[PDB]
Amino acid sequence: PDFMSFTSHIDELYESAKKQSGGKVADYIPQLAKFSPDLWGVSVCTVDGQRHSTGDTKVPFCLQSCVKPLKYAIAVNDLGTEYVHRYVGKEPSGLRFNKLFLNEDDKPHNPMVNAGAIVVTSLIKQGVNNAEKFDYVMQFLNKMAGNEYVGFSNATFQSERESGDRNFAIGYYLKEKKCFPEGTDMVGILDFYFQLCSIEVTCESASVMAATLANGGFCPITGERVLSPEAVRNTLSLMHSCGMYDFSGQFAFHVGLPAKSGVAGGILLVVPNVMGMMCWSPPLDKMGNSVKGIHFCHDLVSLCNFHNYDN
Amino acid sequence: PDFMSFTSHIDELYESAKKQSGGKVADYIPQLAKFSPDLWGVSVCTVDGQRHSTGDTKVPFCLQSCVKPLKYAIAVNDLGTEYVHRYVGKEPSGLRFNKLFLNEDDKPHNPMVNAGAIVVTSLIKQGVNNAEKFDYVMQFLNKMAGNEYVGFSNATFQSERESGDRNFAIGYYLKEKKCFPEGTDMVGILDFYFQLCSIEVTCESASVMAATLANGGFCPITGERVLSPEAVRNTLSLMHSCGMYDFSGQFAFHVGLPAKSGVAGGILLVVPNVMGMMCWSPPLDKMGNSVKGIHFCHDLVSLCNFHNYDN
Amino acid sequence: PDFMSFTSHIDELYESAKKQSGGKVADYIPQLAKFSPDLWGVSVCTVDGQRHSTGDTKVPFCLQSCVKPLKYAIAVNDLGTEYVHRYVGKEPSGLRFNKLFLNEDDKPHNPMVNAGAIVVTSLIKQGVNNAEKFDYVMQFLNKMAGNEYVGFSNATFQSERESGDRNFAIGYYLKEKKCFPEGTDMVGILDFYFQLCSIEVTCESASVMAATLANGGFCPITGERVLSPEAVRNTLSLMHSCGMYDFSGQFAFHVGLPAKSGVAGGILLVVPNVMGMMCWSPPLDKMGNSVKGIHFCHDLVSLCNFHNYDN
Amino acid sequence: PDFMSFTSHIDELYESAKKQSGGKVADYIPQLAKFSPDLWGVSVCTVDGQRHSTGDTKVPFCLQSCVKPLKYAIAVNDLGTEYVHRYVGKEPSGLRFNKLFLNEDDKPHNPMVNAGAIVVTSLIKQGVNNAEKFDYVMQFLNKMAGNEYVGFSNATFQSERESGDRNFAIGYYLKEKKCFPEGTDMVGILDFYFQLCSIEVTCESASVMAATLANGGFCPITGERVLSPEAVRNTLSLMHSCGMYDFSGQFAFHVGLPAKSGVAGGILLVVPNVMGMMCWSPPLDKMGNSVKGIHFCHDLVSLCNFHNYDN
Ligand SMILES: CO[C@H](C(=O)Nc1nnc(N[C@@H]2CCN(c3cccnn3)C2)s1)c1ccccc1
Ligand SMILES: CO[C@H](C(=O)Nc1nnc(N[C@@H]2CCN(c3cccnn3)C2)s1)c1ccccc1
Repeated sequence: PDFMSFTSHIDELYESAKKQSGGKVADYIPQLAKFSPDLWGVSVCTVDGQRHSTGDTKVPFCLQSCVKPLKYAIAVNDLGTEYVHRYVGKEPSGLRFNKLFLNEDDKPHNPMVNAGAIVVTSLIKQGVNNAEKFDYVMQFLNKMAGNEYVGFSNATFQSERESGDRNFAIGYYLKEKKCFPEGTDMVGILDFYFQLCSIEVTCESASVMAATLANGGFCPITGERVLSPEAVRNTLSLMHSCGMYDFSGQFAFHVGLPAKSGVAGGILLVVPNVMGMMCWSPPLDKMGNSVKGIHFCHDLVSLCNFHNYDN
Repeated sequence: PDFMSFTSHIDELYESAKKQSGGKVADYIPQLAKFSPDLWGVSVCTVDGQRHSTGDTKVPFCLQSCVKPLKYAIAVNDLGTEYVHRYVGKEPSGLRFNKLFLNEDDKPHNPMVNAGAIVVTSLIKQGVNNAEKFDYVMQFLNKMAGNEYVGFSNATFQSERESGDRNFAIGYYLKEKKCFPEGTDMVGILDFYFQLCSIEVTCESASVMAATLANGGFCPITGERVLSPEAVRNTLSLMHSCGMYDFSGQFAFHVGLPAKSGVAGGILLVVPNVMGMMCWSPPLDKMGNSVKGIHFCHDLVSLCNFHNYDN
Repeated sequence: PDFMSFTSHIDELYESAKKQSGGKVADYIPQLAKFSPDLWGVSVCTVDGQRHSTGDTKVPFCLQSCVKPLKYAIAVNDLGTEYVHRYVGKEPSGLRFNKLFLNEDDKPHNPMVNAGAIVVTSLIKQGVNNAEKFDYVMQFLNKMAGNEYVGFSNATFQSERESGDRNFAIGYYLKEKKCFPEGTDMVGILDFYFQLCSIEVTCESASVMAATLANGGFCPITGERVLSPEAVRNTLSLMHSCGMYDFSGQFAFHVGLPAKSGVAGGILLVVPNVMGMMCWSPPLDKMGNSVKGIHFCHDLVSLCNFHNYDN
Repeated sequence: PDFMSFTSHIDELYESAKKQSGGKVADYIPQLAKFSPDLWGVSVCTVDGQRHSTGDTKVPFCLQSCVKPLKYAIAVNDLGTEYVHRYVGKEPSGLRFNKLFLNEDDKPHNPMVNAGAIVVTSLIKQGVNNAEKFDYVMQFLNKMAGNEYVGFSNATFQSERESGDRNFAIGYYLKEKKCFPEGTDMVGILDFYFQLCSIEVTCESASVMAATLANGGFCPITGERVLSPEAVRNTLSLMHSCGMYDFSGQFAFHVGLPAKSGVAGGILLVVPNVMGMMCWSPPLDKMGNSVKGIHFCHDLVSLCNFHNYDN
């Protein structure tokens, strides 16, 4: 409504979350361990195109799991809900089944878990080599960001692949259970998966991608239709219930917004018909979510009444 | 917007769902088995007070599990979110842990499962006898329905109590795990629980209760504040993710509205800032939800674009 | 072989286990908490009738779970293997399913877990009242002990019943799943169960009961046939794999003898065609087994080569 | 005792089991599918060296899972109980955890499951290449069989490796959880594993290997010490509780002998201080055990009273 006054509250919330110094920076690969715990950035892009940034918003970092809802949207956009959900489920697994790769029907629980993102990766642009598949997804992310920063980290790619024994275990398990479409080169799909995890954004460019999802699939800084209404609706439902790892249920109850976190410390946040946001702070909590970002999200809903069922 | 034209679409959807004759009427007690499979009613109450009914909308039936979100709302209204959630969790259990009474922290998964509703019943109006507790809840349901039909089935009460061995197993298990507030007479709480399950409504009176939840806790036919905004928001989040038994996840994805089903064939449905509805048809599917009601809900969201993340 | 020299090794092992002061005396009821941690007794009865005792062997204590294999033997003796195993399974549950009352077929895992012992109690001497059922089992235990000390603790009975909420949860759960024979008064079976748990023995009398199982069902101090060969064989197989709570698998691997522990600190031990033993020391470890008794059993197999697969 | 008369009962039991035509020959690789359902052989080797064969006892088939207890014995023989069980557990998993690769302590449940056999394979003769490791195990199996038929199927090896996606998923999962000794080439260990599964025996040569285990680790046809008493005792305990897949618990209760089945239809059976046996019939039941072999084992214990706890 009054954008100038709203940005002052964003700056206040940014400053309050800055004092929250807890957490541990992810250190399983040296490309994540490198990062300073003090980096903290918040970028907002409204559905009308209004922008606002505070902090470290032009420093590139990997999307990691923040790419999961984006490639799911691309798959539904090109293939439809029915085809995509023959290979992947549509609900959270719960704390009891959080270590199992598949559900009762031999399908990955949802697109937001590793097994589900690996199957979704196998459905995109079938029939062409990995170079063409990667270019096709980059072309799509550039439209979602309004041609803003979309890069690639080769160091992260080489490190994820050399140390991803758990993902290779998922790959061979999905192959044994017939989870992939026929004629899938599983090892090549894992390569394409590690490449998508290694795509780099800034808070500024990623907030535009979140504002595309908040604006019914239309990029707000170009006015271009990028995703179908069906792809956007399905991505937002699954971000609301499955996007914050084992904290998804607490986040749906207290925050009630579609969001997705990554191991780099990013939280892609969507406020439907209002704005898109990207919070980034490398230190993660026990659940794997950014400590500063989680604090910021709780304060944002309390102050601005953005929760789905807020009156 | 144009109420007259909207009711014609409700009548069309009612007629389309009427042809769906599948399902089985619940028969574990004779009071549920009695019911005709052909009974089918739909009542709408908007947040402005506009009413519309089609079918068997003045035939009383028991709320059964449809009372779970209502007593949860009363508990949060009187005690607050923090106190209530020391005893009960706030998320779905999943298909893996659908037979366990408690979660990792020795708490019932959420207020929408039997163990959770039993603990919530133990928190309401503590310190008084069951007659006063029952009157207090009836007084609250009468305000939610705008003084419309709220009755009681003694036959259902006596039958639920004489055959509820599973609920008695939950009661003793919660007592062993220290799930109740100190000085709780567990057997007396089970009695109060069977009584609340036996409360009778019509489609007409129950649609007013659903419209109270759709209107920020204000009854639309009286203008009286019945529930606090905090109680309404929490009830709607848990109805969205836990309200349709093992179908909750499919319903959140395809329908995306807060709803709650019961073994009598009722589906209490909320469309925030628009209306409240009660669908009722005794035959249930394998998941325990009304066959006609589930069909009606899917058609309603497709036609009127009421899904949470619909643009 | 040379009994005099063998008793000197028993006295040495007794003295070595005496130095092992770890553990905690069970304190859930005051009748168990009363007990001194320093009480330690070992009694041996060979299949030929040779006796030897060291320590506190004439102090009465409750059998508790040590009665589970004894009532199972009585059930198989009177009804046969086929009838008994229509109601109860015949294998360990494992660490994953150690909190579930039933297995995949809606049956208790084995007679050595609480749910299984409750179902076995429901099969003994059906058609008569609890006073006659109790007398019938006492008559049987007196034959197993060669008319040596078999008493009853009323204080333990009243305390087990007043605080056994977990057993009442099992009782109502088994009733819901149709686990009992038709026309079973479940509450009366729980009463009979608490009574059997409260039967008192000494190390001396209990070693005779273990020597009856070691001697093919013939009491070694009377020569009387008490149990059928089929009842003895089935009891010994289930004591070998299910008798030491969550330590059953480690005990089968390192000790390899049929044994059964109880919360009073007793370990009923059988060495087939050699002898029966009862070790008793109130302090229990994290698994619920007597610390001194477990130490003694490990030393006994190492020294005398009694393990099933020892050459 | 009277060998001539005993062989007549073996011939009678062979003839009775021959009429049991149920089951399905394993068909996941063409090398198993090839096999006739009518092949049925029984070979006996006593601890004194007495031999007897009936049926198809000189037709070679792969050991498959029948090699699991043999390589476990070799590992304990060379490294001891303590070192081996730092990497692998010592008990059955149960029906609830029959699809999980690891137990509560991030270790494979026991050496008789695929994950456990893969870890055991990683412990044998470390520091040398796969050709030397394979020769070392062949040298050991030749001593166990008294220099009787021990071959190799290259076709089975190439087929197991090309289609073993589940074993590759186990391999990468064990690598992620740090289950192998440091500096393990996991892919090379999987190769060595597929090679050991492809070793070929006849009923005659395999009954000598089972008689080595029945004779305290001394080969009965040569008198040579092959395995240590500790290796034999540990192998027999784990064959008794974990050797017949999901039927292990029913087999321990009804048969009570150490045994191990394989997908080729073989059942390696040990009667301690009496004899070793190998039953072979390609058609398997739902549990994966040979239909004729299971029938034969039940008849053998009933007739000759060989059950561990038989008087
Ligand atoms: C399907 O048949 C059984 C099955 O469901 N048996 C059950 N036995 N007891 C049950 N419920 C208890 C009541 C309280 N329960 C807990 C425990 C811990 C925490 N909260 N609650 C346990 S369910 C099964 C399926 C699959 C795998 C193994 C077993
Ligand atoms: C906590 O330590 C273990 C534990 O988690 N062990 C695991 N072993 N293997 C695992 N993952 C496999 C990969 C594919 N898996 C399936 C199976 C079936 C369906 N989908 N996926 C199985 S997890 C444990 C905890 C609690 C109780 C028992 C065991």
